[PDB]
Amino acid sequence: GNKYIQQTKPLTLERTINLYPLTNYTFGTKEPLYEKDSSVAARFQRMREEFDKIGMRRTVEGVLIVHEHRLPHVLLLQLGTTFFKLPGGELNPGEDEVEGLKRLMTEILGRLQDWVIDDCIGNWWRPNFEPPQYPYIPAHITKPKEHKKLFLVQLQEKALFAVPKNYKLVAAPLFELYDNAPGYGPIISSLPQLLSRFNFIYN
Amino acid sequence: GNKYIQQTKPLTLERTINLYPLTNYTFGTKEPLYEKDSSVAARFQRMREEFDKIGMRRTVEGVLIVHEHRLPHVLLLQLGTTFFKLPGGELNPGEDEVEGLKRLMTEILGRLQDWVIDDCIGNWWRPNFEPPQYPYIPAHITKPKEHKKLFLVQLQEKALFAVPKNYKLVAAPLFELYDNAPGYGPIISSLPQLLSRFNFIYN
Repeated sequence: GNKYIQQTKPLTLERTINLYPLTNYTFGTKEPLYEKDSSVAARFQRMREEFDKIGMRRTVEGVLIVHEHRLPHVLLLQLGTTFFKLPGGELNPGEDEVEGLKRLMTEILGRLQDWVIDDCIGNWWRPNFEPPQYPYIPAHITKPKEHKKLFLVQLQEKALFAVPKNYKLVAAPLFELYDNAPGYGPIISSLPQLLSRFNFIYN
Repeated sequence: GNKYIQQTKPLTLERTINLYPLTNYTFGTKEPLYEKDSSVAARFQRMREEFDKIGMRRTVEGVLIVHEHRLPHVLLLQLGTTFFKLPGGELNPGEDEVEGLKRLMTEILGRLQDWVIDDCIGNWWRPNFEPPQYPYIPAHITKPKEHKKLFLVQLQEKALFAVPKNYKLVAAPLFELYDNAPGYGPIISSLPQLLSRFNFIYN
């Protein structure tokens, strides 16, 4: 006649994430961090070169979320009038995805901080040495040139970031990103969709 | 000196889903299932009426995935030249989300079948009694008129569906849906993005 107390619903079905006020975070400056490639031409030339040497490029990026007045905002790094990027970068050959993201996160925003990364939110592939990227591997494409993996990085209640001088740390509300590929690209603009399944607790 | 065998990585970090060939599925016909609303006007009129009586409309939809030549395809129901929908519908007041989806799935595609639903893939809200929907609750909107929740429904190796005569069961490849809101709407067209985090095993 005994009955078992039910277990918390699977995290795959209901995933709760705690968000904190924008005012809980601050930043201090650090020396500028220049882009590895000076132009679009140099960018794809380096991609072609490395592809022959080490294979497909493996990129990882973190999505840090905060809120203001119960509205989720994604932290972005502004490098130009219309150039925004997520914190992250290229993994080294054989390097573990999550450990690599933690290394890259510390390099870009690190003050000792221990990043919490327990959720994969998406994947994007670049089939050719061209700008187009897709959220799936195109048919008949057995050698994508780049694979980008996005992770949700949970922030602590309060945090201090160290931002390179040439970057501006901004908090972008979802309504600013949604259907705004012209302003943020295909990856950042679809973050609202990718974050919709999360049950955010607005602290 | 003992060492603990490591546990399988969290399902939040790496979620594996088994897919099966398109040829593993078949369908048989059943009596036609007419739409509850005959026009756009009647649709929003009914939404307004029910909103005053029972509150926000709660819709649930299932995303069934199969594959052909290692390419994910989403099952859709075609009702018109350019009208496609996901299987699902409106939940009854107080009804549990997953149990409701299972009921709706059986009503629309049911042959005894036991649907496996362990993953939420997204949420969409309709702020007003108008067509626009968003993957987040707009700022200053405390009473959305409709809340649509999408779930990933895992199929068995083989299955037989019973499809209403006025519907055509189709398998849409991701490349057909991606960035094709004109052809499928904002929800179905962003399924490629929403499914990118899954590690599909192509059986």
